[PDB]
Amino acid sequence: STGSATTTPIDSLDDAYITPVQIGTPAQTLNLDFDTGSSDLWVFSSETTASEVDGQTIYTPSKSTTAKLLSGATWSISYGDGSSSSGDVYTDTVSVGGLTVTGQAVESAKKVSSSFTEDSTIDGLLGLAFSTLNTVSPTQQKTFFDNAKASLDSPVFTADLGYHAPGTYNFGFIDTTAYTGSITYTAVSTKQGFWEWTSTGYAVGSGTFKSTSIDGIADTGTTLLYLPATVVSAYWAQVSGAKSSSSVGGYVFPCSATLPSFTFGVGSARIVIPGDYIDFGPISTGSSSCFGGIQSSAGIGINIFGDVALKAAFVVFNGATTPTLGFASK
Repeated sequence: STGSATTTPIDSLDDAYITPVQIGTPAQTLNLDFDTGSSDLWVFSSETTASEVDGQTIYTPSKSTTAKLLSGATWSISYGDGSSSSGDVYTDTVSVGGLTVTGQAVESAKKVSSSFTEDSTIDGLLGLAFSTLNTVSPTQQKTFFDNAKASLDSPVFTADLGYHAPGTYNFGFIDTTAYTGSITYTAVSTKQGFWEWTSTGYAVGSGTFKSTSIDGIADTGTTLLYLPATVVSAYWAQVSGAKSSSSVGGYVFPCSATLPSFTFGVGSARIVIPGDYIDFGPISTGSSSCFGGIQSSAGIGINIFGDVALKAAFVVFNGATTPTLGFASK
């Protein structure tokens, strides 16, 4: 089997991407944030505290003839940005782009943090990291991909995120028309439950490539590119007037600037992030100070190749017995 679904930016800055997902019978379509940095499929629901729902579409398990309470199961997750959610668990039928999994754990939110409430466009998350990170207790549950894997034509999914435009998540096949050149594959460590890999270095603009190992994660659920302070300083030093602002919470730059590109290595291959991808717009409405898309990972404890990086590439998440990651230009 295969599946193919369009993923769409939630706003003009590409702050996140949503993908429609069919849950239950008859189908209830919710727009979920596909997140290769976590492993829970959770949704706003009829059980979510009313004051914490503000415009989201909810899953109502009582209206699904295939929903079953997973007795005694609860979940609770905290993300790197300090947001969180928790609740109980149903199993139900879940389909993405024509690919159907029966008996998928659908984690129903009873509580969500304010950041989730405030994002009316995101109805929940669909985790695509390794199932060892799944938070359901006392019986850990499998991700949608893990459940689908054996049925797929090939045990892969691909992320093809657009810049200010829709893109695609495919399951079970590699669309050879979706990228240019060849796909370069690189080793993955699953030790921390992430799609963790090591970039071979970087360049700023038209500058020389610096060969240096940068361990980090491919994370579709994180907006920005978080890299070591040395790398980030070298990037922003090429932008007149750019500075790290403790009050704002990262590097800012004059909105009048033209940003240089940023290149990252994948083995001997190179992925070029155009400068415009690194512009996240005014820090507040009407400001001439703009927020940067490349930020320091110091104090995160891990480097994160988030959407800023991934949207410059066609990315293969290869879930073979020994997982790997592939990157192509597009």
